[PDB]
Amino acid sequence: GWQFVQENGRTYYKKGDLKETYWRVIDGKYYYFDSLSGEMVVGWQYIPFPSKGSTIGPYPNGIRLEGFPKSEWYYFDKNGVLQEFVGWKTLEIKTKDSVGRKYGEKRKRYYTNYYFNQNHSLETGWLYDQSNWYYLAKTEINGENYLGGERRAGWINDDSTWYYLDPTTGIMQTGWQYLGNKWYYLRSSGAMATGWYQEGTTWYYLDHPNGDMKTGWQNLGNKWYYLRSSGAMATGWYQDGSTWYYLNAGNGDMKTGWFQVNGNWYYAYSSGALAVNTTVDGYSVNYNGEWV
Amino acid sequence: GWQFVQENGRTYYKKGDLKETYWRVIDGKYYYFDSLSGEMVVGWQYIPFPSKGSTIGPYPNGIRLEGFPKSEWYYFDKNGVLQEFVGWKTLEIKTKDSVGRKYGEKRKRYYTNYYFNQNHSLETGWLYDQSNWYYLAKTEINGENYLGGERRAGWINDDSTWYYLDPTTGIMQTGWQYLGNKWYYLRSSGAMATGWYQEGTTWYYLDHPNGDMKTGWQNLGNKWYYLRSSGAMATGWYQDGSTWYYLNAGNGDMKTGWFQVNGNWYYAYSSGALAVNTTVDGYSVNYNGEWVR
Ligand SMILES: C[N+](C)(C)CCO
Ligand SMILES: C[N+](C)(C)CCO
Ligand SMILES: C[N+](C)(C)CCO
Ligand SMILES: C[N+](C)(C)CCO
Ligand SMILES: C[N+](C)(C)CCO
Ligand SMILES: C[N+](C)(C)CCO
Ligand SMILES: C[N+](C)(C)CCO
Ligand SMILES: C[N+](C)(C)CCO
Ligand SMILES: C[N+](C)(C)CCO
Ligand SMILES: C[N+](C)(C)CCO
Ligand SMILES: C[N+](C)(C)CCO
Ligand SMILES: C[N+](C)(C)CCO
Ligand SMILES: C[N+](C)(C)CCO
Ligand SMILES: C[N+](C)(C)CCO
Repeated sequence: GWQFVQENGRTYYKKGDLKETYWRVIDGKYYYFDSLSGEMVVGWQYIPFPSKGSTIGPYPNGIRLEGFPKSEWYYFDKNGVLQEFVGWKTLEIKTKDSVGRKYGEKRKRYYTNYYFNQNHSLETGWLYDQSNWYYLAKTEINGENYLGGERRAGWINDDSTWYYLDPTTGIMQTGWQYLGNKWYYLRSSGAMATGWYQEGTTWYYLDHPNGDMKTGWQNLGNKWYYLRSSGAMATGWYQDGSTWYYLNAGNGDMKTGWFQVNGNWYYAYSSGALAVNTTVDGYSVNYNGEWV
Repeated sequence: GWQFVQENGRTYYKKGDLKETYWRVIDGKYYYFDSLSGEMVVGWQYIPFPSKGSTIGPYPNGIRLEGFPKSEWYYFDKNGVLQEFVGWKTLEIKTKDSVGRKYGEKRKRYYTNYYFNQNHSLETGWLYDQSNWYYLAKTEINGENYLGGERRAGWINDDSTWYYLDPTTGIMQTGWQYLGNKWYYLRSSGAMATGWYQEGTTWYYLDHPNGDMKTGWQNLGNKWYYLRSSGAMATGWYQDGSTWYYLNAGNGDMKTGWFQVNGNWYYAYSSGALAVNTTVDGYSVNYNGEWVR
């Protein structure tokens, strides 16, 4: 008869000398035994999902499968029972000490949030739940890292695109966000915008690649723009000190040389500053920079 | 005839209505005038190089050749004279206020190090000089950025590889370096190593991609290794307190299950701990963990 056997501090499932390895259902509960030694596993594990005839029985004699199940993160209690969790869970963090351990091995505790799918393994990557997006860490097991599933907070970079997850809820943010004394615009997909952004009729410039909203004079594509303190791109006449500048009515680019506004001709030097009360090119201009 | 003319504080170079634009040699010295307005430039400028028939004369029959010369960083004196610098120079930092100004425009100065090539523009990127490598800032003019040429210091990422430049001198460092409480190995080309690195017979492991040297137990490439406190990879029998582990003699990877060393069989549990004075899968092992046949 199949039975649990305690040997050398470890637990095995044996019938005679015959050892179970991989998954087995025992009294309706799921257990898992190390592929090589049969040692029963406890706590966090990154192991093959149960797949008939390779990682869970029956193993009918004869013809072999090629291939092998992908691994997933599962959580087993201190006695080896697979915890069949489904929602959000608060559980211990995954470290060298808390991952891949066997019953009877010699073990401050920290916690975070994880989300279990219907098959009782961890979700990783983007998750839509209760009308919001969340980001759960991608699995990376290397060196001292045992990452995978942890609900993330703050900035994340997915496929070279930046997203912000609220640190308190894990919820992916959209819209204008104020962070580290600066403004960012997250598109309705959550994606951090860079470059020119139009909201209603107002234009904004978000740093490429940093995303932060620019204010003041910006040289962009070899043109000068003035962005107001609010980030809004200025158009028309703008007075900086006692100096006047003209920014193109539609596009916002600063004019230099001779230009006409309301059937008047004005002249701006290379700096963009309006020539006033003087002569330029033989043409007098008045106190309003009108050609007179 | 051709002459400098002042109006509205600005300087132009004109013959009647005709205004010089771009580059011109005047009494053996080089000046440059804004392409649109003819205003003479001063200070730092990022502008096309003098290319005969395009941006410097002669222009036979007034014709300008097609296309447009590559732009470079030049330094003009306050009187418009191009400063024909070569080699290292300490000059004001490049900002909004200090780049692209024209003679007659109204502007604690901050200074930094630059290197001029033989054609009197800034060198950017890798420079070998005085038997050392230096990294000069790549050109990036956009928004508020007017970068290019500045001698860089500290960690820099160039084309996917990290290099470290001394903070005081800018000299590219090589070899083992203890920086911010971690060891890094910089290869003889200066490139920061990641992954396994062998010096002599000892192996070391440097974090990929951050470069810091690892110590302790590390799970790498689906095997366990023990890196001593010097970073050197342990091989053979290793004792931690009571527990014994066997690390593959050459490769260093920890054994589990049954293995053979010096014609004796040994067994390690899944943790790597050697089984001793016990029975394992029906086999007897002695106090040395040796299988007793
Ligand atoms: C909504 N998101 C962009 C966050 C998911 C994309 O796959
Ligand atoms: C959000 N980024 C990380 C893009 C910049 C933040 O400062
Ligand atoms: C862009 N801000 C959020 C800075 C202002 C108005 O929306
Ligand atoms: C250059 N902007 C994008 C600011 C305006 C275009 O219409
Ligand atoms: C504006 N200018 C005076 C140069 C010409 C107008 O037609
Ligand atoms: C930036 N400009 C010189 C172009 C305008 C005001 O300072
Ligand atoms: C300079 N302008 C005449 C254009 C504006 C005066 O208020
Ligand atoms: C610093 N080096 C030139 C030697 C390396 C790569 O460019
Ligand atoms: C820049 N490195 C990646 C080497 C480490 C910085 O802290
Ligand atoms: C420089 N060594 C790598 C020899 C020791 C570092 O800790
Ligand atoms: C895995 N190591 C790189 C240390 C051993 C190879 O020979
Ligand atoms: C090496 N041993 C015989 C001890 C193990 C066989 O499975
Ligand atoms: C060999 N291991 C890392 C698995 C044991 C450390 O204590
Ligand atoms: C001699 N070994 C190193 C085999 C282990 C002894 O307990």
